[PDB]
Amino acid sequence: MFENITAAPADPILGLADLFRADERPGKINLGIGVYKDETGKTPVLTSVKKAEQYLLENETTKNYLGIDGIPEFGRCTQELLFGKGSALINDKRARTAQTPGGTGALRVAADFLAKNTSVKRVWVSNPSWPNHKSVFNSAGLEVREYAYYDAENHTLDFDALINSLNEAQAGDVVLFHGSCHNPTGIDPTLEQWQTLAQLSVEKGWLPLFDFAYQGFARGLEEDAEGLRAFAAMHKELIVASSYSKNFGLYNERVGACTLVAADSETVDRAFSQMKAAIRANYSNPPAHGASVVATILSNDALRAIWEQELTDMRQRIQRMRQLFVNTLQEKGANRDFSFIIKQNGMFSFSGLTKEQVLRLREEFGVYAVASGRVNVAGMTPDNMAPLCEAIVAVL
Amino acid sequence: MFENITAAPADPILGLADLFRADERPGKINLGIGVYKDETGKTPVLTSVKKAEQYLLENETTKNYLGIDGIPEFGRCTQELLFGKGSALINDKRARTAQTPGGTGALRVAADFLAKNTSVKRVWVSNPSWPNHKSVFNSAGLEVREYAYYDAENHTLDFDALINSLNEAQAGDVVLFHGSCHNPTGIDPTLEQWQTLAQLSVEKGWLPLFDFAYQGFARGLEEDAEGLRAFAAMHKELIVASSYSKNFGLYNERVGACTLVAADSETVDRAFSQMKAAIRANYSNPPAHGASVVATILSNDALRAIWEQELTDMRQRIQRMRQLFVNTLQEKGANRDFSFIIKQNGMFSFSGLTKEQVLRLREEFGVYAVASGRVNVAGMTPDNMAPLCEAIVAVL
Ligand SMILES: *Cc1c(COP(=O)(O)O)cnc(C)c1O
Ligand SMILES: *Cc1c(COP(=O)(O)O)cnc(C)c1O
Repeated sequence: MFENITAAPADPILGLADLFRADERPGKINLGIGVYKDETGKTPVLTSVKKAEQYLLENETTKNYLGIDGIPEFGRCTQELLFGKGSALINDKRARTAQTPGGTGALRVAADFLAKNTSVKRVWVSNPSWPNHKSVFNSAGLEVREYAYYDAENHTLDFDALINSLNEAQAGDVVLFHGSCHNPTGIDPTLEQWQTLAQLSVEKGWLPLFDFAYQGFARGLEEDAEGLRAFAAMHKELIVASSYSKNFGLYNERVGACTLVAADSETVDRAFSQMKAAIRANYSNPPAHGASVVATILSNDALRAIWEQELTDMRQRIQRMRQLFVNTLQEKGANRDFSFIIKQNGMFSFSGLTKEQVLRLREEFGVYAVASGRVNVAGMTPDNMAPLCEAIVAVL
Repeated sequence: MFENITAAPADPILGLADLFRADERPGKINLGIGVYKDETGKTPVLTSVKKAEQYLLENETTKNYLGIDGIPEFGRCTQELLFGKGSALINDKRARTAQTPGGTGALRVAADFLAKNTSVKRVWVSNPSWPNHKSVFNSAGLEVREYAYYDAENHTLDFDALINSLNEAQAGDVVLFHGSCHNPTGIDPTLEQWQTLAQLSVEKGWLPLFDFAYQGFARGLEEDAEGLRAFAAMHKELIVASSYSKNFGLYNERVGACTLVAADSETVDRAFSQMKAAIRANYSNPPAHGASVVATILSNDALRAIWEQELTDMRQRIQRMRQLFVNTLQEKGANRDFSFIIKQNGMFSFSGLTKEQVLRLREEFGVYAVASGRVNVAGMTPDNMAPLCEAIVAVL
């Protein structure tokens, strides 16, 4: 059977690694993958997680199976973090959440539930968007249509074109929104812009699917949730897939959740059982470690306070590197205004680079950026900040 | 969209929990789920894993993403544990393995790879078999046909009927074999019987898919692998899905692997990339914790020695409870020969009970067994062994 088999192509992001990693070149700079990197260029494990991990080590008595939906406590916390502390969705029992292996596994679990218990056959994903999106949905048999998003000339959210590609989306179709820190543009809708998409969506009969993979990285944990919350106030049904990989630095432990809100308790209970049936057929129940770490930190007021401070530092370091980037460029010799990257948020930014400029840095200079022209700012330090803006003014 | 939605039915195994758990009855006995239980009725975390876990805690420097296939070291070990220390499949580079979220996730990853890169459309699964099998494969779009297996009268492997249901399986179809400790019968083929299925399968053009979820629980770690190894000696292509949940007591951490052997290096490399593409579309990369625990124990000669001793004790306790069961029954008052359960292996056994006897114990007696008449012997202690055989001679 395997004699026919065609080789799979490169993952748009993860293929660059084996080129930096395997580049035997000395003075490199990575700037590719969306994994945070501190002042020293290390991706350390948070202090609050080290503390929750010795705690688990002292207290775990069994490795016995978690429920299909996982740790109850982890469920509750994800809900409060998302909908708010006194949220009516929580009070009316309209939300149900399942712990999943990553934000990607919550996306896929949403995919398989929709693709077999529902009308939907089409998912609208922005242009551009996180590459693996299309691939997850298509794997469920659904098809990916892409509304417009970004003004390649003004480096902003082309709102009009956004609305003007969305009306082609008919009712009972799913529209996918990045909750905060849009991957890869970093451009996010204003609150007014969300209050608008909220009504166009209620009026047009859409099913919103929020991808929350960076809560806390744009402005705050509550601020970054205002859009989802604006949509959750007027829709009776919506789903949200979230990830704790980047905001807790728990990347390789695979922790995320897929919450489903329905019109009421009876419906979300009944719809959740099918979501559960979907999980039981994929991976049987979720991995305990990274989830219990998150449940412990969030449940304990001493540990949680350290966690938010750590998140606040990661956020404040990226916010500082962005400014270091636009200034060093302005000093190294640039005939181009990169001030827009200062207005963008999260770990990523779309430089104004062509696929041939990206290739010119990577070859003649060893600096690595996805062909997309996307550079991870949380991978710039004050130390590498100089050979970086030198390479960029050379290629400009 | 969710107003239509039909409630999902009960999982054949996991629905009984909420009935024992939620049974407010006092003198209970569970006997349902396939999770080991020691002399005290506790599912403790192994000593060798507690030791590997403090080790990870002292040494982990980052929670950064694992490769799509996971921990290399974990890959190598799974191969040697399966194929053997000086195995030619390993030496010729014909094997490739991906770490997955459980044995169930290795089954599913096999499913999705086959269902989209291959000819196969049918999977042969024994009668009976682990319930979730059918459900995983059907989820991939494939269909489940079931060959015969068990002689409900002689409590053995009906070999002839086995062969006589298998010829209907045409070439390019997948036949699924339990490597050791057949769930739920506990009846396993002899080595001669495997050397026979090995040639019928090479002669008929089948694709073997081994489900290894209990290596070490029948006779040993190497002994329990003789069948797979007999098949791997004469087939050029085969896949095997294994789980470390029960044999390392790592249930809720989701650790298993999906190995793929092809005719040669070039083919397995090329076929593996597609397997990888399948993973990247499900859950992005695997969970690190439970896998690194397994890699550490197996890599270290001091830790490994404790691990095998622990496995040896679990194995020897079940082997003793089986004998306690046939003897206590023979003394409590039984007009039936249960000696067959002494000849069966692993955690499970098919009592000779009717769905109405199972229901009679569970109601009038609080003893819980799946309607299947399957009782987990690794859930019997010398303490509960008496009200157990009393209930069974009452219902007989
Ligand atoms: C990182 C990311 C995710 C999910 O990542 P997981 O590692 O699988 O949690 C989802 N969406 C976007 C835009 C992301 O950047
Ligand atoms: C337990 C089991 C598996 C896999 O279980 P995971 O918890 O997902 O590893 C596979 N096959 C059988 C027969 C089993 O009993």
